[PDB]
Amino acid sequence: VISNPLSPRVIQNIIYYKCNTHDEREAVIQQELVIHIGWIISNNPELFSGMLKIRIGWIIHAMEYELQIRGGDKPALDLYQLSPSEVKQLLLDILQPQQNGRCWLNRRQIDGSLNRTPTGFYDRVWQILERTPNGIIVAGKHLPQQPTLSDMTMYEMNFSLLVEDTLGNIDQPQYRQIVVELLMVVSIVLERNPELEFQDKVDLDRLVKEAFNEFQKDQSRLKEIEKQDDMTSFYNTPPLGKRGTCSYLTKAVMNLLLEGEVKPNNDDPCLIS
Amino acid sequence: VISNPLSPRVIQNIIYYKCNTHDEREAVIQQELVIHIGWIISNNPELFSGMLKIRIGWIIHAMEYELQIRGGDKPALDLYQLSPSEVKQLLLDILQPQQNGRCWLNRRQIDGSLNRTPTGFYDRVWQILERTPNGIIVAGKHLPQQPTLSDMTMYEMNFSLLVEDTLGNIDQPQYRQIVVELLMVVSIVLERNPELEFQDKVDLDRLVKEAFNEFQKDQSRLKEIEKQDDMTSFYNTPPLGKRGTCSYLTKAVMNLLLEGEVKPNNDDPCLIS
Ligand SMILES: C/C=C(\C)CC/C=C(\C)CCC=C(C)C
Ligand SMILES: C/C=C(\C)CC/C=C(\C)CCC=C(C)C
Repeated sequence: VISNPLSPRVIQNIIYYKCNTHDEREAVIQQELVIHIGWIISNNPELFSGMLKIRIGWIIHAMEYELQIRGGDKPALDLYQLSPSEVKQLLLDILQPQQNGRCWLNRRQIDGSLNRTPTGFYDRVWQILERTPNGIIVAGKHLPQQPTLSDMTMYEMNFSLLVEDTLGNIDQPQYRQIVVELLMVVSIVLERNPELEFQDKVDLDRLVKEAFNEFQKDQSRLKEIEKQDDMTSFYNTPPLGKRGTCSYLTKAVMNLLLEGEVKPNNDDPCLIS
Repeated sequence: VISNPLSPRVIQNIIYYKCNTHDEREAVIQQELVIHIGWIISNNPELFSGMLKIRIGWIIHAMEYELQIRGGDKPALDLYQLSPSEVKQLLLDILQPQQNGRCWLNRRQIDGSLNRTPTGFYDRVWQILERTPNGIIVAGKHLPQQPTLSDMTMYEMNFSLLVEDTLGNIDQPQYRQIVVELLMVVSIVLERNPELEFQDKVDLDRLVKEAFNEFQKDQSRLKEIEKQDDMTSFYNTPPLGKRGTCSYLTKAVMNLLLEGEVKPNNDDPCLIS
């Protein structure tokens, strides 16, 4: 993670020795994307908004996948054979605001791989941590309420990096988009409903597994798909729609929240105590 | 139902011939409560707020129950042996705002029997009918969206009477308090969450049965109570608390609402969508 300005010779060890030890063709492509992304950050800064940690390896992954989705049955072209400029247009195309059209499996793989976050994701994760006593555990990482709530403020950039570190261990990029969506749903449930508050630690993976398992069960009732622990169907389901991904997650979060005390709140005092 | 001013001689048929044909000792006690309630309405009008249809037979029932809860193991005194004034103090005591202390089975039996409604119950039932296309069915009655939405306005007194007629067939008074609570919960879920809207008719009895069955299952996991279809435990559970009645009902309503389209809403357009 180059978090601070570094020398050409330190940056070179990071690319040819410290990070890429399996394929060095990756270091040339990653060097190609830093040059392309750097001018894109300078002249078109907003093609990279909602991105705070630009994972060049993950952005290259989004590009290899875009070549496969674009490719169709015909074999996908090798990003490596593509010309420096063709690699820049692939990047510019993947960075383009995902529009109505692509499979929601492709939208998720690109957004998750680019690590794009809905606006206010970081502020919304603060609001989830403020109303959760024991913290959020995602992919074996844990944002505990303290020392973060005590040492940080809502819009602190340091927090955005802690949220990004917490979601660091999410290996699969489409899972990062579902975890980013559970967190966006948990923020709407918590904000829309001010009475509910988490008792134990929120395991974002378990809320996602529970949502997929409900989807698995409901889709099974439609047509009994026999693929198991394959979330491809779940990822393709649109976020909002008749039975979309956002329903399953809201349900899971609400079952967890409702298993705990409902604090009587004064903003809209109950008409029933 | 005496909805309009009537003569002493018409009121007399209503009490000794038309309504009480099984025990006429009931007509003397009901006559006793109209005299007591009538001065209470005149001088202390708010001991009867949240009450629009004063069911004297149901209010006498609340009083016979208060004598049993007050009685303890020792046999409950016969309301009929009680002196006219002792019957007025029993009434004044049952009408007193239920305070923190009594079993939530007793709070419910008194409130349900007095037909007390949380403030704005009637306005909140309009809001449930406005966002439910095919209406609410309770105890074999149905508040359909039309002709009521078309012919009535939110604060119309005519609507309060239609809501009270719909909840008319609820024989058991504690069930009326749970149905009044499901309706209060459905109003908080619908209001807090503006995107969710009911697809089919809301059967308030089915939402209550599904909440009791979840409670039955969870309490069974604690201690396996063998009483079946006995809602006494559910009624005693406090409305809001660690696992209270309001959680089960919110859950049931949310499962029904989330089984339908989530209308994308513009007040807080989706950030992750
Ligand atoms: C962009 C995402 C949303 C607009 C959230 C959709 C809302 C729900 C699935 C129900 C939320 C319910 C609560 C009680 C908070
Ligand atoms: C007097 C009653 C209440 C204060 C309602 C309690 C709230 C819930 C049980 C959760 C509601 C959730 C929504 C998304 C509307």
